[PDB]
Amino acid sequence: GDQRFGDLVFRQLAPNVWQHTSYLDMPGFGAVASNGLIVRDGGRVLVVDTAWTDDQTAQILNWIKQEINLPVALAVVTHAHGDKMGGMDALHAAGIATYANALSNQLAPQEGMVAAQHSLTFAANGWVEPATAPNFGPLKVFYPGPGHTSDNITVGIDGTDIAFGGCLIKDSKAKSLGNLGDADTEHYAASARAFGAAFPKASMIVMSHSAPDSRAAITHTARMADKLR
Ligand SMILES: [O-]
Ligand SMILES: [Zn+2]
Ligand SMILES: [Zn+2]
Repeated sequence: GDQRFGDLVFRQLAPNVWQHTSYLDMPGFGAVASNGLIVRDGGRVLVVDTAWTDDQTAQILNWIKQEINLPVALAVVTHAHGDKMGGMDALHAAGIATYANALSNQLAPQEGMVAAQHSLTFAANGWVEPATAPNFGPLKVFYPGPGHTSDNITVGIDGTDIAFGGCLIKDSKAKSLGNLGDADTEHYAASARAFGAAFPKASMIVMSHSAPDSRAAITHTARMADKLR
C-alpha cells in the first residue's frame, strides 16, 4: 500500500489523512523511522510533525505539492526533539505558520531545534487554550502531562477514528518505551492514560515509531510506563 517518494514513505490512513515517514541511520538503532501526519481540510493542508531533517521535510512538502497541490496552512509539532522539529527551517522557508506547545518553544534552543513561530497554551484540563490555536480545522490538540518529554502534546483528528500520540505512545507489541533521555518517569504512565481518556472514540492510534495500532497501544505503553516508577 505504501507510496515511496524519494527516501520517505507516505500511507493513506483515512479519507483526507496520510502518515509521513522519514528515516535516520543511527548505529545502535538501525535506520529509525519517525511518523507524522498530513491532513487535507477542504482547500488547505495541515501538517503534524516535521521529519528528522530540513531536506526530508522539504520532501514532505514536495509530496504534498504533487499529491494534493493545496497550500499548507499550518504545521503543529509535538515536542522539541529532532524527529518532530528537525525540519522547522524547511517549513519556515516555505512560508508555513508553525505552532508548538509554549514549553516546546522554550526548550527548543537547548534541544538544538528552531522554535515554532507561535506558541500553544493549555487549559487546566489539558485542552489547548482556543486563542492560541487559530485555524486548526479538525486538529484537536491535547496536553496529556509530562511523559516521553515534559512538553509532549497529542492530536486528535475530528471526523475520523484517529488520534496521534507522537512519541508518548508505543505499539501494543513494543518491548520498551524507546528514547527515555528526557522522560518524566514518575508521570509517564498517567500521561499515557490521559491521552487515551481525551480521545475515547479513537480506534486508530498513530504514533511516531510504530505503525498505527489499536487502543491496546495505549494500555501497553502505560503498563511499560508503570515499571519506570
Ligand atoms: O523523539
Ligand atoms: Zn522525543
Ligand atoms: Zn521520537
